[PDB]
Amino acid sequence: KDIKISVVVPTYNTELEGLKNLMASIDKQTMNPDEYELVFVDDGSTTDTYERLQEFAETRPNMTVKQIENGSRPRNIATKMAKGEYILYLDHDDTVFPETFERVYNFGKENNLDVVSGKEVRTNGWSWGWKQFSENNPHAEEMGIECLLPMTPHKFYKREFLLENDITFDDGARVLWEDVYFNSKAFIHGAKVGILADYPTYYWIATSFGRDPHEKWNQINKLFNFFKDNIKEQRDLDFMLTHWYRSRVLGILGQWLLKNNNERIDIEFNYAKKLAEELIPAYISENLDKNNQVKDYLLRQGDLDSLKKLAQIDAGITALSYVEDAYFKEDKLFFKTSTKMTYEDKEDFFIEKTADRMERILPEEIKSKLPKEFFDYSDDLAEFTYEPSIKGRNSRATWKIDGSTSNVEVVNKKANLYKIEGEMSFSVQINDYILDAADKKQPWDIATRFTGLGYTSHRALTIGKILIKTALINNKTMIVYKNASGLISLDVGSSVRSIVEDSGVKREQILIDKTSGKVTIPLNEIHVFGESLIEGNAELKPVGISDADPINVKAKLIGEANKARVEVLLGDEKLSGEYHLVTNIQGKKDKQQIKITL
Amino acid sequence: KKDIKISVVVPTYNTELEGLKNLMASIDKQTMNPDEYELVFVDDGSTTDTYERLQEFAETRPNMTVKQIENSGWGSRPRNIATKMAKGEYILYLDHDDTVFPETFERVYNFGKENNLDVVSGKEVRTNGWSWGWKQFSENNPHAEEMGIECLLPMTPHKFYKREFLLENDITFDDGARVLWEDVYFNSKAFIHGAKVGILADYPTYYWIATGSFGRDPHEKWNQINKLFNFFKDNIKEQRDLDFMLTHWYRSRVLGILGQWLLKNNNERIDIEFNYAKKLAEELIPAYISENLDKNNQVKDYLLRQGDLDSLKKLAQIDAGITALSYVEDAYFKEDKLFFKTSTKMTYEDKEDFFIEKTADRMERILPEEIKSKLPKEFFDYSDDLAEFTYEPSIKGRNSRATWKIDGSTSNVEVVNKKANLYKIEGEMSFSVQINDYILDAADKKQPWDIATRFTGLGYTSHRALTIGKILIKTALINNKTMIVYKNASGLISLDVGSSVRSIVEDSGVKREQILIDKTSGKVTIPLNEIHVFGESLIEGNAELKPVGISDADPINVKAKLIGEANKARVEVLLGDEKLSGEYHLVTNIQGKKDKQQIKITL
Repeated sequence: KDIKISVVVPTYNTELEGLKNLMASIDKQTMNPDEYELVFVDDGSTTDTYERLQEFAETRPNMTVKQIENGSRPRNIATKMAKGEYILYLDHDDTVFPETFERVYNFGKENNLDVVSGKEVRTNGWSWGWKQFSENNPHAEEMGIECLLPMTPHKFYKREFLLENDITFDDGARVLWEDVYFNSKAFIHGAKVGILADYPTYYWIATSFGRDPHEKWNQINKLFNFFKDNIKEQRDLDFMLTHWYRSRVLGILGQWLLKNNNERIDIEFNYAKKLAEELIPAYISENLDKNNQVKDYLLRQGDLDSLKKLAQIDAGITALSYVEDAYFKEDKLFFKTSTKMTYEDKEDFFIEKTADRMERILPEEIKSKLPKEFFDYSDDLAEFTYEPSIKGRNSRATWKIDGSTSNVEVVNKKANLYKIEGEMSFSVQINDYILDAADKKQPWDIATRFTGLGYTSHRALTIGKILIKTALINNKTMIVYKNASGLISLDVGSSVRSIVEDSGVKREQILIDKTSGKVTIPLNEIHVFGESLIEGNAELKPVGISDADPINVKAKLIGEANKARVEVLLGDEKLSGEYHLVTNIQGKKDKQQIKITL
Repeated sequence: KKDIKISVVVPTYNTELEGLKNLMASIDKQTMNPDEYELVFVDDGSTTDTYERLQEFAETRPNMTVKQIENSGWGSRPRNIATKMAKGEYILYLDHDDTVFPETFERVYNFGKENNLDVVSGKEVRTNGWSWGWKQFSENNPHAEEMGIECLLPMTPHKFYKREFLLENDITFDDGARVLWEDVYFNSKAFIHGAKVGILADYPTYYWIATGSFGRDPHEKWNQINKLFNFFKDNIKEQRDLDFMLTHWYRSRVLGILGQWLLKNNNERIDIEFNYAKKLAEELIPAYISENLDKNNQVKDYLLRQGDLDSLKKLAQIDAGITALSYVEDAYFKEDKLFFKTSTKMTYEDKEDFFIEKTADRMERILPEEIKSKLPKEFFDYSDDLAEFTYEPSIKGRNSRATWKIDGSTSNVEVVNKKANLYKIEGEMSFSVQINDYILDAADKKQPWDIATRFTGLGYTSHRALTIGKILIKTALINNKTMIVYKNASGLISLDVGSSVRSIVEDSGVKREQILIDKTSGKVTIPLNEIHVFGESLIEGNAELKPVGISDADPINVKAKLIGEANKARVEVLLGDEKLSGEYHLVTNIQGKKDKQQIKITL
């Protein structure tokens, strides 16, 4: 049988019980176990890293171990002895999602891809690979080298392709951004790259060399020289220069100046200036945004003092979205939101209209040093974006929410000052983001992404007033709410909140049918769509007694004809008197103080 | 042995010694001669060693007497016995962990003596909060009792009472049993017996310090609330005064549980306290008290008497978080003042706008129809209350904790149609700070000051710190006062005077190219870049020299001075007659703060 996928098992921490933890994520793959293999490699003592090593290997038929006569050179030997069509270089503590192997191989084989850039998930943040992991693209390499961004080493690589172009991790010295070098060489050698965006493939879990400014800028110089000497297509070289110049070199001329001591600032500033002069052509800054053109111009002038002042003037610019309306309709959750650019969610962010120019507000001393074009936002006032996103609080996967309509205008607030105001409406069909069984019961967090004038604000949606709205939709309990942090969350499956408590109870419409032993408890405020039956139980306690033992009984939450109710089955009980009733639906109890008389 | 003007009555019980010496320190700093006041200490069987410690104090102090009580319960019996053995004209009940201000005794006695005052209600300061007694402590009032019983609010026991007045009317603290709000009984009894009351508002007299469980149980709590209201009904004689106390305490303690309190307590506790509240309203509170209340309190009163707990819980959910947060739109120094322009608007938790609806001719509160239908229509109509908004600035000293209204401000509040029939509430304000208005003691000269704004309207009161988002750092040198207005570590506005937190050299910046050196006199002059210089100023400090490149060198301290002259500021450093050759690091040290301006001079 042909091997479809070979996973290179890491040995950074080769604790045997740690390899036990790793097989859990891999044994849950939907792919047949005999169509993938696990490739291990070590160089240790006779027992705790070798004898109990192959003891574990003789149990797994698809596991292989081999020694080395000496953490990257191990990866090269694993690549050569592997037999799978694609190779995954799995890092420690990282996990893959249950359908990754099947979906990656099908996608790569059908489209004959040398690299499958699968959607990657990180613990923190509201996005990862926002631009690239939007839609599936089986012909991504035609877009240029940026199709491989973000250049993590967590993609699926065609094994034949790596061996035929001798694409390996750097043999000796520990190098920064070896994944950048690796994925760049893959593209340089004409890799067919496909982007798999509709299913998360890799979970990069969150868990020193290069902190030295001298080694840091030594490594930055190496990376830029690697680009200059190895990239042959000018379009691709221009992108890599522009991308890394903006983020690493110019990326220290903003708020980084306000966070480091003056002694380290002086060192890294001269490093950045020398690199810009020796390595970055002048035309590169021409395709940059206005704020970075300012940074580039002041860098080449060596004007560190102006840059320190501009960092002070720019600190805290952001855009936080407020919920203006939220409701359930049909089987979806609808949102209306508003936003505006501010300083730290407080006073408005302003630009200034002087004549035909929409000017960045700067002191006169700095305005006189800059070319006029670099603080005129006139040409950029129609390039605002405003989109919604969502994140599973357990899976950590983030997704753009499609189908939104937005509007951003430049509004004259007072005198010649102008603010930037945005509005947006969108809906959530939660089934769009339920891909694994575990996603069915999960809290979800909503965010908004706002970009414009060189700034990007991707922040959690918030509301000030208490919002609690519930829904019973096709056997899914849904609760949208202002969570404990003041941010918008959608609880599905009662993982945090009780839908009965949040919906309230019409305690005066409670029905008791003693012949059929059925108690009916109608819910008050709740959107009910489709038919729903969710089984649970309830507790009865006699009213007068203290510390009374509970009477356990079955119960069910029913959605029917756009109305919801809990029916409690008394069964054999045969009771008399007044009892407290507490419903327990999906593990959550209500605090509605229900009393019934039997 | 001469006449005693002030008797300080201090009840002790497991006193923290640090606070006891801080109390003594604030007494010793009184401008009044020690011969004219006395300290009367009584403890009720302290379980620590603070009585033996008290005996030691009393031996070295001729104006201090200590006595111990044979029982160990509450603080009222100690105060009653000390009052009897006091000999002064006025008595101050100073708690064991509070302090007084240096000119308190002199100012209170003069004010009370020149006006034949039975009670002097002096300005009282509290650790937390942006105001205390905001309405009563605005202006001096030597004839306050003509205002009715409100003249004694807030009714803490930290006033100065004519001793004879207390003894002749038999006004004592309740020692029959433990009581909540014994000071309210005390101050009400003082007013009932015809006390001439004067309010001394222009100098802080008492600092009630906050630290780290008798009336915390629900049954005990409402037993005390019933006791308090029954006391009002039986002892107050004037109708106007009875109505005020009924209204004030009904609003704050009974209706005060029908708001955010409903969101912070379990259902069992809510049921107990709501039942008590409903019964007290029906038995003790007349119906006409509701007519003295704002709209939102009329709604709470109405639903309370209906027993509609579900609507009150829903209303508390709808009202949660309504506030008004002020933002700085401009801040700059001009002449000898600091000017501000601020904006605010009513929001939920500083997020989305708060709205009211326009229906027909009425500006209404936005309420779910289920609740609107139960209420009389006048109670959710804000129309006649739309011109009562207030928007004022205030200041607090971070060390003294004293708060003041910043006088001379101008503000405007508009009701603006945002969209459809929904209206928001927007305020704007301009004001200026003359810091000399708030410096009364020498300690106030070097202090950080925090700025705040007070916004009231439609029944809401929002007194919160002024904030700003952008980095704000502006410096000034005004008549020997270093002044820095800045966004502090919390994003709030602070005014550092005297270099108590920040360095004016570091925040102003250094014109490095303009650094001058005169070797003939050893004078190095360092000009300051951005700084508002008004008037003449000269502040002597130090400077520290270290050889460049020499790791961990011996510092060379030398004299320096900050000078303000002709709208310019500079630091002149005198190398004196020191050994110097080569390039050196120069670090200025003005008023205890050092700069990080990388000053290098080569000699």
